[PDB]
Amino acid sequence: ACQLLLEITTFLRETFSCNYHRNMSWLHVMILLCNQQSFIHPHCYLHHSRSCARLVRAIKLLYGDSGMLKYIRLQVMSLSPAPLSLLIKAAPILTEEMYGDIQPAAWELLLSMDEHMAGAAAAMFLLCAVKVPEAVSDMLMSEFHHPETVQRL
Repeated sequence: ACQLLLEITTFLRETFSCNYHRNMSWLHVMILLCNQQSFIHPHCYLHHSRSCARLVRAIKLLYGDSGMLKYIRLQVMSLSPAPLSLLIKAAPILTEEMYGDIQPAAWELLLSMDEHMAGAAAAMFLLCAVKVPEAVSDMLMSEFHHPETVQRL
């Protein structure tokens, strides 16, 4: 569903710029979906990514044609990074509050094994730093000077 929303948002922000394109209701939902995860389990981000990959493989097998296969091979690398990337597409519309709302999840998803999720989190965190440098600086200072070796590493 998040993927579908992503394409909707991309169409709307790539055609109305050539209001609907100034406010979007679902963004908040995306933010929650990104924060509604366990970064320490039954709902750990690793398990969610594995489930997404399994679903992708199953769907590929089902459509095992050129159209869907190519789309999944180019536009949907994995399902798990769908919400974050969505927020990337609608970055200009995001208010300064939702940047700080999404910052923790982007920070926590930076070490994901999946390359796509890592890249999406990196992009989101960089944009957050661009828009709200103070929060990013405070978080970085707290993290580097942390009393736990694991955290610093």
